[PDB]
Amino acid sequence: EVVLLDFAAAGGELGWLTHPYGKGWDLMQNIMNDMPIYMYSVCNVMSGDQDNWLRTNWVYRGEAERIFIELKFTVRDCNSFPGGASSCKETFNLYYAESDLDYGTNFQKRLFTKIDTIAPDEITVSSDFEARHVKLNVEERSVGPLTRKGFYLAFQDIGACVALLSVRVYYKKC
Repeated sequence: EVVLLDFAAAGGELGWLTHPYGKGWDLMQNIMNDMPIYMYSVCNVMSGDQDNWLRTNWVYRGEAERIFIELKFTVRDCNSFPGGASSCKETFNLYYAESDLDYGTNFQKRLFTKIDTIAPDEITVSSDFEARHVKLNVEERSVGPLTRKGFYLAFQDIGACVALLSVRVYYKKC
């Protein structure tokens, strides 16, 4: 496996764009046994019309044709927000865009293509938190053939309580 991007590894948390900025997706640091553990997180479950975007850094294609994308994340149960939260979602979306040049900070939703809805096998229920039984999901998708010099991945939150803990992008060589 040839790793193109690895969020959880030692500096993978740098260089990501969030749009809109200030509310949506948020880089947070947990600490476990003195190890910093970073995540992109969002939980705007109480207001509708959520459209929050998280975009990776420019990633070079090299000789990759089909890339594999591994996501690790938790999703908080919508029923754990007392009284209702009717706009709460339990999924998020995976997108990408190819390009021959670096866009810098110029991100546009419309230039991106949807890969798939990403859905947890295991929701984390209310009691799971105190039980220290938080449920980590692993989901893999692939895209291809890629032909451009580079590419971006992006994550649309539509109103779920998601913690994106790991994002690993690789292709198969030999």
